[PDB]
Amino acid sequence: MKRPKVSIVGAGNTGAALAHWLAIKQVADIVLVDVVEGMPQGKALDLMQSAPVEGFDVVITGSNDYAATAGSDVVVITAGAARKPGMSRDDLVNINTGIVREITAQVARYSPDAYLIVLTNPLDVMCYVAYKVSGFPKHRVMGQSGILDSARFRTFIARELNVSFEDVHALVLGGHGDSMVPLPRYTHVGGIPVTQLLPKEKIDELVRRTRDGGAEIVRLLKTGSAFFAPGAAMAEMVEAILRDRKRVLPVSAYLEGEYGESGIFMGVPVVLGGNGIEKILEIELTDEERQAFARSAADVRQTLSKLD
Amino acid sequence: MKRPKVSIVGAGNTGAALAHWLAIKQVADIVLVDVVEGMPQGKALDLMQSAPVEGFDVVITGSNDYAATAGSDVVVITAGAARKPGMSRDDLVNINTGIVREITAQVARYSPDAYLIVLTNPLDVMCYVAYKVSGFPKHRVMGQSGILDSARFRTFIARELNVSFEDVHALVLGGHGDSMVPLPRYTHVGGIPVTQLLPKEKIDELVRRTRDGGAEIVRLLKTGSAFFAPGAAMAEMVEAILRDRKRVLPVSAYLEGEYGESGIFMGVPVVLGGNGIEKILEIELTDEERQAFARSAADVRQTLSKLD
Amino acid sequence: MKRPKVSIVGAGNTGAALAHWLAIKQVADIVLVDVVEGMPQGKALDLMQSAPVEGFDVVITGSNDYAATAGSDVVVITAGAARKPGMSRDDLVNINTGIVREITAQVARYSPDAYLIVLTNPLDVMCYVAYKVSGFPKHRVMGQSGILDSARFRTFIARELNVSFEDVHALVLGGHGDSMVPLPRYTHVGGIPVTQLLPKEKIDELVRRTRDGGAEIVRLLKTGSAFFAPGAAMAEMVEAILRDRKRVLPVSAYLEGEYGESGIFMGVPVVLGGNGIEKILEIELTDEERQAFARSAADVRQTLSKLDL
Amino acid sequence: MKRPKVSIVGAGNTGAALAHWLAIKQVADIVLVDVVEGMPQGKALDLMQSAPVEGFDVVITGSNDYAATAGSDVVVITAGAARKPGMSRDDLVNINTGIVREITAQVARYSPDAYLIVLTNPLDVMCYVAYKVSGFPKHRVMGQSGILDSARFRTFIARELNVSFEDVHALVLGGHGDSMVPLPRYTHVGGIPVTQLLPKEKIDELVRRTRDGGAEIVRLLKTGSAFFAPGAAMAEMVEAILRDRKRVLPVSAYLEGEYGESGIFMGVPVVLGGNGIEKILEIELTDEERQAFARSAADVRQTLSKLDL
Repeated sequence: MKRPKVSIVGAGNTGAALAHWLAIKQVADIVLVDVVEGMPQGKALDLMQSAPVEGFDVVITGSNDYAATAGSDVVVITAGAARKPGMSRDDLVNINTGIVREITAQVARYSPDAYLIVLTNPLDVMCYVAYKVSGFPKHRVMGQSGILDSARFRTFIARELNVSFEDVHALVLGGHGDSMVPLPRYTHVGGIPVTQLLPKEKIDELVRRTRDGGAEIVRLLKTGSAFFAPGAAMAEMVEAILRDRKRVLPVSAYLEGEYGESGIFMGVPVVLGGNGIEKILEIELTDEERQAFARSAADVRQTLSKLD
Repeated sequence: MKRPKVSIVGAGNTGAALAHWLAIKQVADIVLVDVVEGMPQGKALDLMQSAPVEGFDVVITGSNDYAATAGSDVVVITAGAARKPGMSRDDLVNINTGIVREITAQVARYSPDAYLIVLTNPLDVMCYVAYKVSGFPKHRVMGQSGILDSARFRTFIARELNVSFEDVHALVLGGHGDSMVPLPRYTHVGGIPVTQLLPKEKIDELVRRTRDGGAEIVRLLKTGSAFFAPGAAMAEMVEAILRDRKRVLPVSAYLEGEYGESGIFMGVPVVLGGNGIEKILEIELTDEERQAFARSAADVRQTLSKLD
Repeated sequence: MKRPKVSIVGAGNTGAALAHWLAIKQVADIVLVDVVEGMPQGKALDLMQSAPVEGFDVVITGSNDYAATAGSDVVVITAGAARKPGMSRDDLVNINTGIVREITAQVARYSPDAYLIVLTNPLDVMCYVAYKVSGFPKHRVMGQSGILDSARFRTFIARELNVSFEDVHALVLGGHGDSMVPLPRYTHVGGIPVTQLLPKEKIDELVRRTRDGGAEIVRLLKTGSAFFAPGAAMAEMVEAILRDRKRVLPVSAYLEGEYGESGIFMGVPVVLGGNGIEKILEIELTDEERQAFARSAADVRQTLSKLDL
Repeated sequence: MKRPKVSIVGAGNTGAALAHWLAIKQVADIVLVDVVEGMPQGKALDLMQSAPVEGFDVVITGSNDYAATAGSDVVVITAGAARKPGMSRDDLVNINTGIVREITAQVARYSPDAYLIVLTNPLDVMCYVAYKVSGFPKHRVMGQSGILDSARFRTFIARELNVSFEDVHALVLGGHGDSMVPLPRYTHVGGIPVTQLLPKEKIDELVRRTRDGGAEIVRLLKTGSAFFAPGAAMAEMVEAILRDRKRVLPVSAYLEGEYGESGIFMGVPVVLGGNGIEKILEIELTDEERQAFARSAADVRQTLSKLDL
């Protein structure tokens, strides 16, 4: 009877890629919001001008005003600073904390009932910021990070074996880089565990390339970071809510005892559907995987205690 | 540039459903062939008349003459007799041997370079008949069986857990019913082994329903067999070839030592691509599983002995 | 968020083909309903078993009970009888009248706010039956006819010129066969009026093939009627509503003054969106075209005059 | 069976948007080429990392080496300089003539059987440069311009009427801005000529906005130009060739008598298929349209007369 509404805060490469992925799925009308005058308006009109050629019926508009986001079903935060050389990890956390706080207060006011998906680095912590500033219940606040790590690892496995991208699957817990918990046991090619298809040496190498995945694209582009794959990872989450798909994906979810952790967001396997985070799946981990998850959890917990 | 050509022999519900699944993928022009005058012509013109509405550019024609199939990249055999009341195992094998022989001789004459996909039951046996009558090298001859059993098992799991159909995966070896070799270890939900999510008793029931899956659709329809999901399973195999996808799928493939068997077709994991069966994947089986495969193989081998 | 619900009454070739086209669009969960025990259950389960292979997340179920249709956003009626040996013209219509009335009373009870789409022939008359039995307002009741005639005409033109099915467009008014009002002036190939690309005699022969298009498939199949293209045309209408697309399509709509007619369904150009028939567009017609539309309307009133209203 | 191969020269926003639209169609393996080290490599690997999530089987790679384009079925040239404050039409022609010449010499060497699609401004002139430098026959060289102008016009009409983007169609002849030939008679909504649905003043306004559409996006973005829609327009042309769709589209094509002109590229309606430009359709023009097309032709011919090739 009426199409749902998605607002994307940050009309940069990742925000505009997300709008592109969502337009082709015909899942919602889209509002692109950004502080820079003219930019979201132009990307929005440009994308909508592809509609007659590409077949899709969705309206894409741009604003510099959070009021344009009123009555959104899903709001995606793609805005944030990247770490400049001569900038502490704490300086990144403090800058992005202020960015995510201000965006969340504005969007939670214009869409009190929204689902909130965060991308801003560092992701597990920026999800906590969004959670506490919005006042939304836990099922309505989440972050993209595990789907992107998973997507890169699947890509490297598929190219290494030369098999279909559709047939390679991987669950990854934790965050990006050193906070990541790859799971070879939860990594399959057409149902076949990857440990049967690649030697340990090659799996460890592909795991290292996954940990360094975002940095590898930053090195090749030289200015700016990845946008196609992060856009796609977010588009999957938006669509899993709007079409009630009950996807089983790794997402940054608020924990209240799962994996022995309370009071933090971590990258965990969830059922994602029309009521948002519908279930957190607690899977079997080795002592080593549990200890890696716990260490990543401890780092997130002590970063939170330093937030304004 | 010219679109590839696929011929479908048997324009019953299954052949037509396959034509439908192939048309929407925009993967080839499609020729439907059948002995029944008017039927392939009428179904072909109907499906093609959907093109302006559904937006695909595919030409679909019907014929009663195997000449219409000349120069096909792929030919799919869906034709065969229903096992009628009081008809023995051996009578069906004998009727369908003659049907498959006559069709294969004709399609091999008009498309000496084609890939051949068989659906006719009993499927592992009919694959052998088509292979010997065609004279085609083993990489060009294969049967659809495992993808359909895999699909039904995945459906039942997805509905049991109420999760996305996209996120449940299962490898099944062997043929339908009693010759089927389910692999719980090779069955996952979002990378999570299904043994962590469903009790043994439930998994066993879902396996029994999968063995019985074709008969179940038969009992409900009362006349005729499944067509939608057999159609979709065949469409995946046709597309895997035409688009060089290198899909990792269970398909009936000619063995010369793989899984300790020679001189028969069995349901095994393959890499399916632009050169047909490009690899047979040899996976870890338990003693029980290897024995169940050995039994399925012996049964196939004795059927082949009786007939020519 | 919850996916919308579509019920299809009639689980024959066209009902099942419609379910298939809807499933690949991922637009709704689908309930198939038929009187024949097992059939809708069997077709639904088979189609849903394609879902892990084909990538779609929708639940398809079947029932012999109209209660399974409760709370449908869209209900599509595909059931109806074809003319038999020894059966009169007026008997066929009376039999379809009964079938549509019984279905409509059951589906309007279980989904009082639904949009209702009718396929049953004779299509404009059966829409009027559905409209009166349902008590639904006029924006919520409509029939599929013109899209299928448009699609056939477009397919014949595209095959004649050897051009993309995507770049041939045709607006067709009225019903099937003799009730159809084809409009060569509103028929285009990438924006080029088809009268610049095909001479008069060819256009007349492609119009004739379109008028006879349904009977052509019937002659070839020998038992049963077309199902792929009627299925596609209905799926386009169901989607136009559920995703509020505001499609500009020929559908059977209830007229209250449009084209000088009031009190009947006729095939006309509409804006079809999430509030159903949002607008009936009144296009420029020649005197002959207007007279052809008036005679098609008159044959609708001739058919209704014999029905137990 | 092997997937076809498309190379894209220029891995800026437009080249990258093109690769995205092509990846989703699953139509070809893609190679991005650019002079800037790391950039095509990064965009390629980023796009290909979306594949497991979006369900496409296409390999996307990036190179600074033209040799990586060897054996392409289609090569798309998206590279070129934009007009900066204080450079004449002549400066732009000579700069872009130098860029397209160096690109065409390389890509024509590595793929002597390729179809060449040009984006580089000014488009009709830059197509003649690619045609002359490649030595390819006329069916194998073409430019994207009319599809983008049509798409913008169709977008403005659809949003003015609040109707489906799928049901608004427009053929546009000639090039961008003042060279554009809008055709209200070849512009329809669900088959209805747009002159029946909008007053002439509003049409005239949507035409002015179309002539200016390129500059409008540049004003809003402030750095850089449109990329999504130009990307989609080029993707439609690439797909038309690789799947032999025989689409009926406005493209820049080499004329040898058509529309009264020889020895130039102009924006004309073509059938685009597996053999590139398979036909040029000669449509009915009013005196004013014929005169505007002739003036633009004379202008293009004069610009060609001053180039060395």
